[PDB]
Amino acid sequence: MENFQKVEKIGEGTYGVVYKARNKLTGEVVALKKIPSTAIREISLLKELNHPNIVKLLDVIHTENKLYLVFEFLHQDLKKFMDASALTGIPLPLIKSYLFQLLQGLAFCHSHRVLHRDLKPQNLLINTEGAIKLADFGLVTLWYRAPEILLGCKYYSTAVDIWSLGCIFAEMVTRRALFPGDSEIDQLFRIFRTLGTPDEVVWPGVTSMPDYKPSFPKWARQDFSKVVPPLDEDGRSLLSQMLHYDPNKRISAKAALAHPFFQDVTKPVPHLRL
Ligand SMILES: C[C@@]1(O)/C(=C2/C(=O)Nc3ccc(S(=O)(=O)N4CCC(O)CC4)cc32)Nc2ccccc21
Repeated sequence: MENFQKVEKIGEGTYGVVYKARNKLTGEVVALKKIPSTAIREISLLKELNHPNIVKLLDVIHTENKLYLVFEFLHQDLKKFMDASALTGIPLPLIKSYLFQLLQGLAFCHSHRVLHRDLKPQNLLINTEGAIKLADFGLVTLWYRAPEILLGCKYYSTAVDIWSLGCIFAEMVTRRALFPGDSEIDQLFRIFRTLGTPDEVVWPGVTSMPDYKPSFPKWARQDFSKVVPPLDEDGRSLLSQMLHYDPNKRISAKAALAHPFFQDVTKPVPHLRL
């Protein structure tokens, strides 16, 4: 801990306040987060989960009951990037690239049976080189929460990350959150008002979901042409497949990387204001 020099607070977090700090020894600029034997074993495992599209968990410093997560440092997050683009919007090639990289990150994690669980634009860090990385692998915002989690499912799968990335994908195209709920029922209902109240037809087993209510209003689905305009048919197809109620039928990241949409994928660089 005495190996670091906090240069300034750069954000916070459901766990802790993240600082920017240079390694007094190596000069290495990092993102210093200041946050249970299992909550140490688990977080140290991630240390071995290295992929280009996953922010690097350089180290973990549990000192004097104070936990510190020394992370690699990226200058900007997606939320502030999307904010800095609300007027023009992020170009489609950058949107495509990003989705593609995150999906490669997710594919890597998912292959290792590790889920993020809390995918948000603020956990997606970008750099001037054009990459995007999955920060803070999730150990107060429901906008991007998959419906199985809202319906009380306790053993939700990797498919939840996909739904979030779907919602995030939509938000980058639309410059507006897809399902901004202020409560869990409002979150669920907004999803309902768009994708149609789920039922045994489109989602076998939904009716047995812990928090499922036979009394849920019955909203009819709406076309994605109205959901994510002006996203082309390729993207809307991928989105709908990422936003499928039935988790089992929800497309995987691995499969998503092979969607015709990613045919013309490139690696454009953003124009960061640092
Ligand atoms: C997200 C971050 O705080 C940040 C971090 C970084 O470079 N590596 C990190 C690794 C993890 C997290 S976090 O996803 O654990 N976290 C804290 C910030 C919050 O808004 C979301 C959750 C923050 C950062 N750099 C910058 C720079 C400008 C905006 C936000 C940030």
